Amino acid sequence: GPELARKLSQLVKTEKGVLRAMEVVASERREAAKQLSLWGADNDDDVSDVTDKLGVLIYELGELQDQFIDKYDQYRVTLKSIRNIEASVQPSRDRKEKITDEIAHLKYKDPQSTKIPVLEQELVRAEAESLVAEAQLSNITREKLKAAYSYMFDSLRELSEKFALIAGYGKALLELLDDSPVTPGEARPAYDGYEASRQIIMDAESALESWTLD
Amino acid sequence: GPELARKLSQLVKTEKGVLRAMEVVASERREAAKQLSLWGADNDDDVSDVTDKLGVLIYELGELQDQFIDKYDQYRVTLKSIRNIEASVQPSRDRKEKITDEIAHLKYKDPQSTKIPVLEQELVRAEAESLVAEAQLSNITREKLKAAYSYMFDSLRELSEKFALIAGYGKALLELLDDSPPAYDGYEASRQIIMDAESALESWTLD
Repeated sequence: GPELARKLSQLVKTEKGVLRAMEVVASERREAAKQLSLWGADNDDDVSDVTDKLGVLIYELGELQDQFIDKYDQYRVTLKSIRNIEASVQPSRDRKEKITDEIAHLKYKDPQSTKIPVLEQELVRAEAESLVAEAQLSNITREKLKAAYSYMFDSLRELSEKFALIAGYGKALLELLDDSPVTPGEARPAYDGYEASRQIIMDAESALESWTLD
Repeated sequence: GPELARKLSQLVKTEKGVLRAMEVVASERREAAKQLSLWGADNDDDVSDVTDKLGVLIYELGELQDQFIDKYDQYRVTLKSIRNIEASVQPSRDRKEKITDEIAHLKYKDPQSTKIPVLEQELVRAEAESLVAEAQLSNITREKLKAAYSYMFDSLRELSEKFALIAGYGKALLELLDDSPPAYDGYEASRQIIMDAESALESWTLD
């Protein structure tokens, strides 16, 4: 590929892969949610509840990931767009180099030629074109770069601050589940953590609606 | 394993899938960091500097992830552990089931006198074993389920908050880039950010 493209194309590629992997996580994590809830489904009353809600909360991690994927994509194409521009600039470099090597050939093996003054003149224009070209590239790179990661980090901070919430609430559910041993023979007590458990969802939905950047 | 363990096996299989997906994500993030730093090297000096730092931050995302991935495994094996017990209790149930039917057939059709007392006495032992088995299944399911997810979530809360902070500093770094279509001097500033990050990570605590 063109020279100034390569290193950025390598990164663009690697980042496609990171997306593809995040997709799988989110997908599978949602499958875990269901399988957990369905497993807990046919157990003791308390386990069947805690697990039901744990299935909701873990399902959201799924949805939340995928929302962050959509935005990662936007990050990735923005980079892709920078790479395309680093590609468009190559010609003006090759040209400068060719005109240089043409003079070098002609001055050395034919100094009498009348097309050296003209090529010399062509080279100053070419060099000028190349400077402008590269100045432009820079002002585009800087801007697209800044907008790129700037957007991605805000999205990642969202994802992650919302994960934080669900973890914290997720652990608040596990408080409902009693792990006090049982004597072989006698039964498990009454479980009335339903009002509480439903409350934890409502609290979690409340925290995720109201969350804002800063 | 047998029937009682089926649904939990499915689950265990999926979390191995999730662990493995995560391992890839961390891995690549790390490649992305490097690749971003090395491309930045051929650019204006502000870009070269900021991009090398962004690299350091993003690399750490990847490491935090592997740190969480290790902890995720302990989670998964704690489930596998529950599954095993669900598996070894089945026979105990299947057995008690059998013996009782052996009495159900022996009674009604030739309620004969020689066998019963031997079967009657084998069922008392099976009930005994069933009780102890069910007790252990119940008690272990809850201790380990609670532990498993309790642990997992604290670790996830760790990964996330630490991500969140890194994301913060990532964005700060970008301010050192001049969106003005003058000599770069943000080295002091960018160092301070990384130093800040490392500081804010070292001093993180649950609770």
